[PDB]
Order: sequence, then C-alpha cells, then structure tokens
Amino acid sequence: MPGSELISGGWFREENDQWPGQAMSLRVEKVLYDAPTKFQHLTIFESDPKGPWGTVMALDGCIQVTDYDEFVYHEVLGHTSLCSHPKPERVLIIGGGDGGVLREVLRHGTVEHCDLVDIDGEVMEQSKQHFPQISRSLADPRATVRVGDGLAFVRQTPDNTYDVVIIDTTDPAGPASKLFGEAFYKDVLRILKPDGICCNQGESIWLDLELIEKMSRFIRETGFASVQYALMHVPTYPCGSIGTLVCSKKAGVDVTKPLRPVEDMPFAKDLKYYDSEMHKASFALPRFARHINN
Amino acid sequence: MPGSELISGGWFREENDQWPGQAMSLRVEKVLYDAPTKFQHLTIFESDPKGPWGTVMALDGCIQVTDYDEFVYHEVLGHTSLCSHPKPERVLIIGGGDGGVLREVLRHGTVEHCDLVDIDGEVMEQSKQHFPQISRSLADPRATVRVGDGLAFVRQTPDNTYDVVIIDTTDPAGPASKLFGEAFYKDVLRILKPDGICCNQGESIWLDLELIEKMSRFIRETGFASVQYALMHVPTYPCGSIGTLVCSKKAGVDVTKPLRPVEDMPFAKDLKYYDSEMHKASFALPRFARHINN
Ligand SMILES: C[S@@H](CCCN)C[C@H]1O[C@@H](n2cnc3c(N)ncnc32)[C@H](O)[C@@H]1O
Ligand SMILES: C[S@@H](CCCN)C[C@H]1O[C@@H](n2cnc3c(N)ncnc32)[C@H](O)[C@@H]1O
Ligand SMILES: C[C@H]1CC[C@H](N)CC1
Ligand SMILES: C[C@H]1CC[C@H](N)CC1
Repeated sequence: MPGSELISGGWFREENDQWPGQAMSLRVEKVLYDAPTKFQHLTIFESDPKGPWGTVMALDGCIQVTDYDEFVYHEVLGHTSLCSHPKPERVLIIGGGDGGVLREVLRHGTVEHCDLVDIDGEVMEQSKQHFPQISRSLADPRATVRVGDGLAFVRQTPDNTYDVVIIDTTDPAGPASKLFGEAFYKDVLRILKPDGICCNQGESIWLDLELIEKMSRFIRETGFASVQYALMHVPTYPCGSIGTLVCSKKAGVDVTKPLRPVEDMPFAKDLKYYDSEMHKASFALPRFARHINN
Repeated sequence: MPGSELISGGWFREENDQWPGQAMSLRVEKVLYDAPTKFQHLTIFESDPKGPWGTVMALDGCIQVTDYDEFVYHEVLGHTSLCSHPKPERVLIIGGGDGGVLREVLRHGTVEHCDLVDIDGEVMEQSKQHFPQISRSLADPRATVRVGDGLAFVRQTPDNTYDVVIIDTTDPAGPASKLFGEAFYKDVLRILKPDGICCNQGESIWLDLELIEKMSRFIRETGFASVQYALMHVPTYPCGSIGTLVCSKKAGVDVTKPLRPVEDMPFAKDLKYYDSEMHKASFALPRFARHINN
C-alpha cells in the first residue's frame, strides 16, 4: 500500500505492484494535502505549471483525477450508460466521491434523482476544496451523497430500485476489492429495474485483460443479458487508457449504438470527449482484446 | 538534449522539454547499448522482467519501441495507408530504420518494391541485434534500405515515383526537424503518383494539437486533396497514444473507410491490433480534437 513516499525529489511517481516495472511520473509544484483517511492514503498536489495537468489526486498511490483529462472518463461513464437506457430516471453511483460522473449524469433531463455512495467521506471533502469544477455536482438538488461501503449499500437496497447503476471505483487492491466480485454483480442485477443498465471501472486491456475476461464472463452468467467493453483514452491512468463494461439486464439491447443519442439533448456541444461517434468507436477493440466483445 | 543521465536509481525516466512536467518511467534490468550515434543518442535496455515491456529503445531520450506494444504503431501506419490505396506497388518509407513498418508493408501481395531511408545506420544495426522480430524485414529482397536524410532523398526523387510514402520519424527536436515542414510535404506530394497516399508520425492530440492543426492545414495547402488524423493506443508513447495524418493526393478518396479491407487478404489473422473495425474507429476523435478531421 503506497503512501507519501511516492513524492520524492520534486516528482510524483506512480509505482505500484499492480503494474510492476513502470510508473507514470508527474513533477510536483506544491503538495496541497497528503494524509491517511479512515480508508486510504489520499494525496493532492499541484503539478508543474509548465505542463497541462493542473491539480492531481491519488488514492493509495493511484492517480484518480487530473484537471486536464478528467472529462474523458466522467463523460464516457455518464453518457455511454445513460444514452443506452430508454428513460433513466433514478441512478445510483457507487464510489465517484469526486463528483465527476455525477456532474455528467445530472446533465440528463430525464434524471429525477441520483444517489451516490462512496466509502471515503474525505474524497468528497477534498474534492470540494481542490476540484471545484468536478465536485460542484455534489451540491445538486437532485443528488443524495452518502458515505458508506457500496457492497453494504446495494445489499440493503430493494429489488427493482434503479434504472442505471454506475460503479466508479478505485483499483481492486484496497477497499474496492469486493466490488470486482461476482456476488456484488449479482446484487447489482437484483437492484436494477427490468430495463436496467450497469457500467463500471473496467480496468486496462494492456495490464488486466485476464480480469476483464473473468468479469465479462461472470456478469453474463450472473444474469445480465449483454456485456460490452468500451475503451477510452485517459493519459493519466496506467498505459494511457481504461474501459468500462456496459451491461444490460434486458435482452435484445445493443449498447454499442446510442439508444438516445446525446446530439438530441441541449448539452451535447458542452462535452469535451463523448458524442455518438465516440460511443460507437469505443466498442471497437484491438484484435488481441476483441474476444471480450465477440 | 537528453542522454545517459535519463537512467538513474535503476529506472529510465523519459523526461523531455517536448512534454514538460511528465515522464513515463521504466525499471531497467540490463543496459544493452547507450552511446551517441553520428546523429542522436541511442539507448537500448532490457526492462523489468516482472513487467511485460521486454527490450526498450530510446533516441535522444524518447522511447521509440518496446517488445510489448510495437505492433500497434507499425500495423496502423503500414495497413491504414496501404488498405486506402487501390493497388500499392511501390512504397517509400522515410525513417523506420527499426524495420517495423517495413515488416507490415511487406505482408501486402501487391507491393513489388519498398525503399526505406533512415538517417541513422546505427539504429538499423542495433535493431537487427536487439529487435530481430521488428527488423527481420530489412533483409527482404523486396526492400532497398538506404542510410541518408529523408529530406534530401525526396528532393532527389523524380515526380510520380511512389504509390505510398510513409513518414515514420522521431519527434521534431533532432534530425527529423524539417520533416515536419511544409517544404518537405510539397516534395512528398510531387513524388507521389496521381493516386498516391502518404501518412506520417503525426504526434499527440494531448500535447501537440496545435502542431497537428498547422500540419493538417499546410498539407491541404500544398495540394493534398484530403488529410485525416487516425488516433491509436500506444502505452509507451507520451500520454499513451499517437496519431498519423493519412493524406490523399487524388480528390474523392475516403481514407477513413478501408478501400481494400484487410479481411480479404491472407495475413489479416496474423495482426494483433489492426482490422477494418479498428481502422474506421481510429478516425473518430474526441470532441476537443475533432475539428482536425471535420
Ligand atoms: C475517486 S473515484 C475514481 C476517480 C474518477 N472518478 C474512486 C472511488 O471509489 C471509492 N471506493 C472504493 N471502495 C469503495 C467501496 N467499497 N464503496 C464505495 N466506494 C468505494 C473510493 O473511495 C474512491 O473515491
Ligand atoms: C525508430 S523509427 C520510430 C520508431 C517506430 N518505428 C524513427 C526514425 O526516424 C529516423 N529519422 C530521423 N530523422 C530522419 C531524417 N532526417 N531522415 C530519415 N530518417 C530520419 C531516426 O533515425 C529513427 O530511426
Ligand atoms: C478510476 C480508476 C482510477 C485508478 C486507475 N488505476 C484506474 C481507474
Ligand atoms: C514514432 C515516434 C517515436 C517518439 C514518440 N514521442 C512519438 C512516436
């Protein structure tokens, strides 16, 4: 479990045994906050003003968000799931304490309410202080923001409660561990309504392709009718990309083409990454990973 | 600018003023070569065998190739350009002294001859010694390999010589400098046959978007009828991606949909990244960059 010692000689170095032998490094202008939380080690620094990255957040030594590229993952998770759903009115976010996916969910006019549950209340608090453009969602009249374990939350929730569940979690080492398990997905399937859509933080085709194969297999077997992995460019996640498994409870749904294209909604031109062309492209995978989606 | 000092404390750190404030880092197991060439600083190392990267080559401190992900860029440049041409028989490769694009170009049955011209004979020599799976192509009877400057080579070539020109260069700092220039593209246009295609090493949408905008405009200005940027995933290039400008001399050519799909050719199944679905997907650009193609 990495902590403060990743910042050394003016650089943050993302050394981790979850990706042995490589580390993304960012020069540190100023550390804004660095402390153990009740659950994780949280570090926030201002990176070199000569580069574009701005403020950076890491949890247990893993880069979470930067000012410069945070729009990609937030938009892809928010809009790829909601544009796959016929009328998403009630949405649950597990994790996502920075507010980024919530910001994108609330651009949707169909959404009446979004619950957000993150185990670590300090992520919400520091995101409010140091990433106001990411966390201003947390104060929305349509949001509830709860501190708690996501596994316990879904287990306490009634059948058929949500239209969309978005699992925006840290990596499997640390308190997100069980959120990558089959028993959790089974409960996710149960709290979804019949036309339910679920997407997650689905890890890397370069480093975690075997995990991605495992998850897509067991999520289909637990009872989701379809699962398709969407690939996105994020320079500051390990190896420059991350994906999301986009899962439909209802059979005969094609999540790879937008059901409700964002281009018909008034906020499409505000987005910096996602549009319907990017939605469709994100499901095309390099030949070596294409078996995930075939 | 950078040399041997990029290896320190068991690690290679890709620090460079072309991407200020950031660096990919790789643990070094054994240094295999590290010395100035006639033109540039060449570093070759075996990376951590606990990680997946294998052998790594850097020029002037910029990572050029690793065993693990070299297939992406070489497949994309070789096949996106050739599959856009009705019958590519003569091909020129500028740069490319590692052999990788050449390996891909020679899979095509239509190719009768390929000239490859790279300024650095030592790159070719070290590629044969440390990267035999990349450099096997250099001895092919269908290739003529030259050590020389690409600028002078194209200036000395007759009009209408080549079906395809591929410009596989290092970054603009160092001997590739003028290969990013409008004078060079004028000559490239002149040496293409009337249905000629050109593609290049087109840099990063995250770090070099203004350069990509300028190049795209001047290449159209010099008389290419169209220019489209294809985006690809390469973990070990800065920000984890790179692109290629795919340029048609003839009007009426849509390079973004394959003219000669690879799936109809006998080697398609041998590829590890590229296929027609990936080709089409490569031209969908995040909103913030999409003005390049639209
Ligand atoms: C910051 S968010 C990812 C950054 C891009 N939005 C990842 C969050 O997952 C939370 N997380 C990790 N484990 C859990 C559990 N078990 N429950 C809820 N939230 C969790 C963790 O506190 C981070 O804030
Ligand atoms: C290694 S190759 C890129 C690695 C992915 N194939 C880049 C080559 O560009 C050559 N290069 C740089 N400048 C020139 C000029 N001016 N002419 C030809 N080749 C050049 C340089 O020697 C590298 O071998
Ligand atoms: C959102 C989550 C942050 C941690 C990364 N390693 C993977 C993606
Ligand atoms: C091929 C070329 C090598 C150096 C990188 N910065 C860009 C891509």
